[PDB]
Amino acid sequence: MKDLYVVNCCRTAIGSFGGSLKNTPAAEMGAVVVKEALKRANVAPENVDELMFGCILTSAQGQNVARQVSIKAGIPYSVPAYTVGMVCGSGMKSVIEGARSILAGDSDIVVCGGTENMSAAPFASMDARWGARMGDKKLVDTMIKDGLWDAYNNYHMGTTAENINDIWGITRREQDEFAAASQQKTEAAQAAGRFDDEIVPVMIKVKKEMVPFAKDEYPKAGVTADSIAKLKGAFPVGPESPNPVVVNTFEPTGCQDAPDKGTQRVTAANASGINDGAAAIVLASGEAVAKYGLKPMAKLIGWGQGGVDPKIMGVGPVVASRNAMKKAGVTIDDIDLIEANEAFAAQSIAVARELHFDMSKVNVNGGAIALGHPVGASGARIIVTLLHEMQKRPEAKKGLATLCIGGGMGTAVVFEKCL
Repeated sequence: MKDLYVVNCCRTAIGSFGGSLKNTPAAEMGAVVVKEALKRANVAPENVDELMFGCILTSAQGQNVARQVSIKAGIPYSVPAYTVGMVCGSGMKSVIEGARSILAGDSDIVVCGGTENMSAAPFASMDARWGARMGDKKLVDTMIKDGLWDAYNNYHMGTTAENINDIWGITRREQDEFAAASQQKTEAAQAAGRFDDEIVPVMIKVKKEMVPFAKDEYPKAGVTADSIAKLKGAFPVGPESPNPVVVNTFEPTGCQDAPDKGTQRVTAANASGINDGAAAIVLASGEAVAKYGLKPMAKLIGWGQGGVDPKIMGVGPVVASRNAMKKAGVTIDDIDLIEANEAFAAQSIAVARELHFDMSKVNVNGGAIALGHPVGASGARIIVTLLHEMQKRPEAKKGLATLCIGGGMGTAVVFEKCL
């Protein structure tokens, strides 16, 4: 009963940038998944003690998106809520914060998760308030600025991915095979309806009729490594060119030499996308599961965080997964299924070499290169996808979910399936 359980969880289908969910605000996407997750979990909204929700592109969305999600989902005014800002890890950080609240004795049921409408993030003028005076100024893209730009080195997350390519020695062909496998796996998962259970529909406007949006929009069919071998690079390499200078918070073991070192290898095809979507997780103590007769999907048996140099933020999961697995008392050989978010094939390859992933166990339904990456939500999204596939596989008894975080961190969670 001192244990922690995910009772149920679900996710929207993920929209393309400018696509089907562009007109569905983050708070509304969040409310859909929270109401549905409570429903499937058979938990009354008024028995929720707190809602914690990740969302980072909060510009002009009003006071406290998490509270907006909570109230719009039907949770009473008496239930507090707050917004979790940990860049791409926000949706998973909410789970860690919910778990801590329960273990501290402050709550027994916490709604966890995240939401992000990247399409809807606005442009900002820093000069308009007190005056431009004279001379052209900038309209800042808050999506790039707050979501995809490193605050300490003044370049894009894609340039940190090129840093990882140089330090770890990752060829362009390896990244393209990684991205091609991801699309191929998602195409197979979509043709099998593997996401049907975990997806909740969102009603969107198409002309004058409300229509359900319930299938992931971003995947591309017929993707091979060769077909994407001819794209140009999307990001500049780091100013430190083939030998970035970083401070290591762990000692890498999977570093090799590659012939394309110091050239553009990250492309639109081998990186994740910019996307819209949401995901919700109902977290409960054993006391709550027993008092309300709940039927949880899985026991949360460990969680972890990590910090790394911002220049190479994409290996955050290495520390975070190590901390979580040790709190769970397990090794990578005890893990049956893995969801390691595909921020970039560059960092995903590096993390897998460091953690000695068995690729046959990783992202078995494809990852964010195919499915998309709504930054504030994906940390919860990959948990949703992990737990549903474990539910499908009799033998998949322990799962790991982890993802990298802009600014140089990672989060990770380890689960044991319930039966």
